[PDB]
Amino acid sequence: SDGGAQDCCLKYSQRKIPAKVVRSYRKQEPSLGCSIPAILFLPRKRSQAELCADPKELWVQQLMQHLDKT
Repeated sequence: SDGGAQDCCLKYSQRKIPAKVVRSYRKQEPSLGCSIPAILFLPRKRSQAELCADPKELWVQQLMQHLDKT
């Protein structure tokens, strides 16, 4: 949105983005923002911004474990 991202989760996973091509994720504060946390995908590529994904998906949940590992 013009000004930033006010609404929780800017985009949803229309494509499947593996933890191989992303380095880390970004957590969405679920207390002040929205009751459900969000997983932001920060890819190795920087052509796009942080893409939010639905973390209830198994693959996103799996990525969390790889991506948290630095």
